[PDB]
Amino acid sequence: KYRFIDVQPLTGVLGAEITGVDLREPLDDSTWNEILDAFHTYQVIYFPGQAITNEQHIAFSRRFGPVDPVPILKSIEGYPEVQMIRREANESSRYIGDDWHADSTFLDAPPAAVVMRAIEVPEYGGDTGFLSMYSAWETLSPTMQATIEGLNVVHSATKVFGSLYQATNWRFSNTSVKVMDVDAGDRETVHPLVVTHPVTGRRALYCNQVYCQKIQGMTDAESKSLLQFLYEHATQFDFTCRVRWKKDQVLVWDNLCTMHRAVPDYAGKFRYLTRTTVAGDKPSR
Amino acid sequence: NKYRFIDVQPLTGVLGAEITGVDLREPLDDSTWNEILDAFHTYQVIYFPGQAITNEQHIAFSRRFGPVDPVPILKSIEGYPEVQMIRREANESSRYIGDDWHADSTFLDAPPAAVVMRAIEVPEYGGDTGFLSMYSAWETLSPTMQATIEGLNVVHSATKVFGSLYQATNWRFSNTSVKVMDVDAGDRETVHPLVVTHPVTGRRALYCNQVYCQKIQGMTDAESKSLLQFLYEHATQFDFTCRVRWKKDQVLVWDNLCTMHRAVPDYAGKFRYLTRTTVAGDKPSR
Amino acid sequence: KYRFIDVQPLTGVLGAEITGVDLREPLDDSTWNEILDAFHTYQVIYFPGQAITNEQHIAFSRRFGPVDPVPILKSIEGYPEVQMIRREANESSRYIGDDWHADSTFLDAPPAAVVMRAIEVPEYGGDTGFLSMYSAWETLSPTMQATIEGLNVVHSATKVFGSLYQATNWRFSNTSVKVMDVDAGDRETVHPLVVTHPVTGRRALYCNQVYCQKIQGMTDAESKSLLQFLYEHATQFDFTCRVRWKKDQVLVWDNLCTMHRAVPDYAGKFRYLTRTTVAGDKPSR
Amino acid sequence: KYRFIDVQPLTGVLGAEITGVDLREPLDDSTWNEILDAFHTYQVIYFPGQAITNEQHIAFSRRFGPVDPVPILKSIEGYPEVQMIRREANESSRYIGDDWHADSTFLDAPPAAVVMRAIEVPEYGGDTGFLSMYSAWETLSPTMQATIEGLNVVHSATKVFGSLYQATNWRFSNTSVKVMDVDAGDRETVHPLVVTHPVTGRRALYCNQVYCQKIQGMTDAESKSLLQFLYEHATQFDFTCRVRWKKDQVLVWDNLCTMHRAVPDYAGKFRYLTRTTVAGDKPSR
Ligand SMILES: O=C(O)COc1ccc(Cl)cc1Cl
Ligand SMILES: O=C(O)COc1ccc(Cl)cc1Cl
Ligand SMILES: O=C(O)CCC(=O)C(=O)O
Ligand SMILES: O=C(O)CCC(=O)C(=O)O
Ligand SMILES: O=C(O)CCC(=O)C(=O)O
Ligand SMILES: O=C(O)CCC(=O)C(=O)O
Ligand SMILES: [Co+2]
Ligand SMILES: [Co+2]
Repeated sequence: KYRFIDVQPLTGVLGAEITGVDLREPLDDSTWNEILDAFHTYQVIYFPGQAITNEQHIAFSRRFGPVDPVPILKSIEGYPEVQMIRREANESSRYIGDDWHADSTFLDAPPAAVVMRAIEVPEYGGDTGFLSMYSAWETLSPTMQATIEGLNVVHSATKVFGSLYQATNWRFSNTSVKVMDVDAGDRETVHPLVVTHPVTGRRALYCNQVYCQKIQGMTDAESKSLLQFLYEHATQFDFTCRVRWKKDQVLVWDNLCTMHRAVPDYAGKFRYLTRTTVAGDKPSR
Repeated sequence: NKYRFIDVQPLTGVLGAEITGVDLREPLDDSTWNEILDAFHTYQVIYFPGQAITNEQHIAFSRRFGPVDPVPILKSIEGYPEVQMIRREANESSRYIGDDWHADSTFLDAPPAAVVMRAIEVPEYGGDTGFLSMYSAWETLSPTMQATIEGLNVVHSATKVFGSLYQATNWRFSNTSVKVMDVDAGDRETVHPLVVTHPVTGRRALYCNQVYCQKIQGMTDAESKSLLQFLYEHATQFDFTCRVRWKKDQVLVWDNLCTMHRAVPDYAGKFRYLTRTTVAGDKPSR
Repeated sequence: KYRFIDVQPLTGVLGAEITGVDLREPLDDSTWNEILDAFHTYQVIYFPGQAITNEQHIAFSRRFGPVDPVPILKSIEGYPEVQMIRREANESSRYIGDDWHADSTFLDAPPAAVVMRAIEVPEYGGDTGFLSMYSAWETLSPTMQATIEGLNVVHSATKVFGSLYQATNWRFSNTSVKVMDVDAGDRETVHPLVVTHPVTGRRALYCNQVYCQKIQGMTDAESKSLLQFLYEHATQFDFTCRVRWKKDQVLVWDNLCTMHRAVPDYAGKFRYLTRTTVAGDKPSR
Repeated sequence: KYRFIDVQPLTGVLGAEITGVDLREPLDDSTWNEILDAFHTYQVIYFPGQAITNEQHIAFSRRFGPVDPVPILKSIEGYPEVQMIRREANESSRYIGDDWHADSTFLDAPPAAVVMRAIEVPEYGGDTGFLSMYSAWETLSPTMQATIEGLNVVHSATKVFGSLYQATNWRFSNTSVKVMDVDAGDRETVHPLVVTHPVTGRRALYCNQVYCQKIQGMTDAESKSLLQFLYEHATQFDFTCRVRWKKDQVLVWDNLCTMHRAVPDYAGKFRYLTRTTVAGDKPSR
């Protein structure tokens, strides 16, 4: 099918390695257009073997949308737009992204994508998981969809940098996390439980254990029952895929219909990636 | 309280009331029966102590709310097919009858609207019967949640009392009050809403039970399980319940649409005997 | 059976009415031995129609053990040993005894029994619930018992007057609750999961949602799964009974093997009972 | 580390690719000692690019142990020791291995390993999951371990070809499933919950929702809760890995310390593998 790029899917649910196009070089319109169609079709896409410069890097995210850095992550020197996912060899500190989630939904308008580029990865370990919230919502019964179709959910960063994160035990290392503000993190914002992708118009579920605190207008007692069920349902194995990282590998994931998570199976070893973050609109029903 | 011909004393702040000042051997005058009924629709369960009536007065009294309609699995006595047993020998390992919360025979397409029981031989202490109001079950939910589930229907079926899941269990029921009901009558499915309105009251309730409710219509076994388990957790709080204590010839009527009930099994070794008719009801609607 | 007192049990599981004894005038010893003997068999005991004085009251509790008032609750004018469980006819704030519990299990040595006296109670409503943790534990499979037999549980008063309590909604209105110390509130203390009664030597389960924070030495995830089960199992309806309050009814419950809770089925009304507390030694397996 | 074989691990938890040895030609002892030693460290091992015969296949497993075909699976013409994993492109009815499990544990001694060969697999789709029940066990608290250490569990083929399968909603397809004996299926068996692997002497948790009915000695309520916790815990994402199948790739997995499952994302596509099953001893604590 695809003509200007060679597209090799990873599973029957999400993901594809794309090859036969050099991201060091400016992309013509028919090449990049297919790149987009894949991303909107395969949700995560990665390009192995791309020795790009941080400038070519920022340039590529710019095609999807404006660079909108995430609050939390420290920038690389010189490029405020380029942020680290760096973890030193001396470990024992919370891993970033230890659980399934989408990135920073506590914003009123959270990112639409983010592109990661592997600098130094360990020979084995420190994979990254990805799962499809198209598949999450689509495997529900209509009766269930029609029941939960209308509900909205209250997100908040209190857990990752708010009140509850201040009254707990350990922290993140300061190698990729900025000192945050206790109240700006603890800030609420409301998103639907079921979002419509702006481009695909296909419907996905929208919730995660990192930021979703409760359903708007529900007693905690219900909200927990119901969100605990979705987390159970949406994080089945049959929905995921698993990216393995090799130097100069570059990846783009859709931050609205895919959740991701980092696997902490590399203690003792060094692991460094970089990532720009592309902006999005208020998530819409 | 505000009552003419009857002395009516509640049991809790939620449901239940004692009725006194009337002989149920004595066909009630009309000014009396109207005041009795107003309670039975506000206190949901009501009981009369001591009334040493008969199976001819007994059947007469159920007949006033509605027709005598025996329930399938139970047995009626020598001479009276209309009066059905709640009998347990002082030695029965056999399963207890009604030992989880339920409304009676909701797998019927139009399940009963009330039922009247009479203490024949009850122990002094032991064998109480519990009740909770599913109005208050539903009322204590957030509007948002009511808003979410008001439209769902639930598929009831007796496949647990006399269908496949009961035909392949362990201990069976006590064959004292259980008749040979069969496999196909049990496994038979039937659908009533999740949320019901009382015909007489215009109040909204809730309608589900761990004995007969199988799944939410149109939901995956895994969805239906989470949501129904949540609702039971919630409708069987202690705050919604009350507990009746039985003294021989205590005669009692419960509403089998806005209340659940269950038989507390604290008496094995004892003999415990009640009789019960079963006034018939309508199909229950949203 | 009982010769000096009239004993009419309430259920087959636990609970009993005692009659045929005048609690205003000192009890002869054979009468008090049968009183206690019932208290130890039936766990909860009530004496209806006992028009007693605050002095006969304290003297009656001192036959169970030295009177040590509980923190939190207010003492009556003139008697420090008598405590209020008073509620005005304005139902602004949260109820006392709202969920199943035993009294102050966060103490290192919590109360052994406590005696309540109905001052003025509503016509219908304002019940108190009771359940037997002998019955909880004896209904576990022998196999199950040996699994948990050895476990310990970390109790704490936070949620009632610690850091987690001063954080969320309502307070208790101070018509019977005193201002507490958060450092004693967050204070932790460790008891068995299965306690052997001092006097009867029968074993009871020992855990409650008000005070139990976690199983000693378990992961938050493990401990949560496990306490959830026991609370589900131990608060079945079949194990409970329901005492209905009438003026001058005097009640004694074993605060070691019975859990209790108070019903808010009396909103709008006025309900006032008073209560002394008999002390016990640290619970032992 | 490794000298006669090239061992490239797959995650930091379990899994390894083996290269630098031709499995068509007999193993010398120095080479085989390393192969086995790899199998025992990494639990799942696979070799890419091995165009072997049903005979070299069978020859290779006997090096692990005697081959005793698994009940259920249809064998290929000419080699009853070789069993099919075939699914035609006309595929709806239940997939084989749809959930996490160890293979046929209702036996009194379930296989210790099994070796699989990709005959013709789809370009993408139908990957196979693997998770380490060492890690299941290893991540429990010491306290928790001592609690569940002692228990035994009743496994049964009721669910796959026993009593309840003969009266459910849907069925299997006979391209690789045989007509099974109904009571032979309903036949029970008891294994420890925590097994000590013969060779490695490491301990693993041993339970799976496909075959485990209940814990010996517990009430349906107890047994139901406890395994639901253990299934939740042992099937975290962080414990798994994912093998992607490519033609003539040969895989060996340890059937006592790993569970596996088949991913049903190849609908419409054609997938065929072959597998011998190596025998084991009664599983021991
Ligand atoms: O950077 C982001 O958008 C948020 O990432 C996270 C997700 C889960 C957890 Cl537990 C912690 C972190 Cl920092
Ligand atoms: O005596 C104690 O410290 C324990 O008493 C209580 C426990 C729980 C609640 Cl909700 C209210 C009260 Cl008074
Ligand atoms: O370390 C990784 O795999 C990515 C960290 C992550 O998930 C994130 O960027 O939010
Ligand atoms: O209380 C009882 O024992 C009987 C109640 C019951 O289960 C029924 O009549 O169906
Ligand atoms: O208010 C009641 O009836 C009892 C409440 C309670 O649990 C207590 O005072 O310890
Ligand atoms: O196709 C697969 O992944 C294997 C099927 C399976 O589960 C088994 O071998 O038992
Ligand atoms: Co009933
Ligand atoms: Co298998």
